[PDB]
Amino acid sequence: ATLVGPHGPLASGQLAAFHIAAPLPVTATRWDFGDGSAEVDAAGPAASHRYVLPGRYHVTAVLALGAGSALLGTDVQVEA
Repeated sequence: ATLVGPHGPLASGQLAAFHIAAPLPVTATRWDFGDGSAEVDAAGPAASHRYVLPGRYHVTAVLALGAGSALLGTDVQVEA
């Protein structure tokens, strides 16, 4: 799936907003922030990252269509 992670500046304590693109009919996805919130039960092909510490972060996602899925893996760099 495509890693669409739209957001403005990512300073310590920012809410980035992500979204995956591939399994058109997405009703649920599972991201992985790792910023305190590891597993991420998001709806459809969309979610958002809540970064609160100044440093770097790693992102991943699992698409769930019921009979199909997708693997996501983005990167993040939050400052302060």
